[PDB]
Amino acid sequence: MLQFEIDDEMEPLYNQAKQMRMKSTFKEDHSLEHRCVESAKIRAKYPDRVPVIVEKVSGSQIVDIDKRKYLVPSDITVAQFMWIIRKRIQLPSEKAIFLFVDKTVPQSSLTMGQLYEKEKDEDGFLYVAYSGENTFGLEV
Amino acid sequence: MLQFEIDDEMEPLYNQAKQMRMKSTFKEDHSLEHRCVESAKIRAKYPDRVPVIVEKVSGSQIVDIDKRKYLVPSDITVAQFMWIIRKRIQLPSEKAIFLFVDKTVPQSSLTMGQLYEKEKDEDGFLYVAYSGENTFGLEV
Repeated sequence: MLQFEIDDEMEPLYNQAKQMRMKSTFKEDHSLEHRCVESAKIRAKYPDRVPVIVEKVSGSQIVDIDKRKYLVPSDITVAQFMWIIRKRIQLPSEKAIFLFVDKTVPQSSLTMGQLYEKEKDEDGFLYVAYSGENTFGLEV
Repeated sequence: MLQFEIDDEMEPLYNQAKQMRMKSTFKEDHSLEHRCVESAKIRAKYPDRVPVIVEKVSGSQIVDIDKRKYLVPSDITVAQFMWIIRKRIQLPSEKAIFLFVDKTVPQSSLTMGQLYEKEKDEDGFLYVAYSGENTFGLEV
């Protein structure tokens, strides 16, 4: 328009862009149509597997995971899948880990099949975030 | 204007309003100026106490807490304060509890004084949310 201003909405995008040598998410990489087609294929081909996308909570200080797409046996429990993720990122047992579905911590005795049927995304994947504890950069 | 529509922004407010016999938050109850004055008074009068507001994560199925404002000794650790909250809501040890500061889980060996100096609100209080595990209404 006529006036202008340092757009506070854009400033985080500029700051994030300057730190590029891209950790884009599964949803940012693939259209909704493509994700829907893919999850339908997975469910047709592997009826007892739940397609899960695992991503670190944005900004968490825990190490990132090398693999984000998992075809998980439906009878695996939340606790068991948490152990699998812990093994994948090699987080020592003494350090806590947390899984989040819809920004809450799923009860650990639920199966991934239960959680999938109730909490799957519109695109047919179950999205699971993980983090550790936050030290806020303080002396622990 | 000229046109109209069932405002999706307002519909959750209508639905929430119909469930009234009000669980408003500390910030919703008190102006920013009043909160700033009060926390400054607390810090002047009790130099080794951190003023903490404890509130259940919105929508969590865990029981609500009867008391939200705490003047916590600064050398109390996060783990110890979690135990205090657990006692206050009488949550059995077998059920998990989580504390959140700025939407993350604070490291359990930090003191409330450390967490206060780093993560206090602009209004001078430390805001701590708590929840349990989410069963998503499923059979546990």
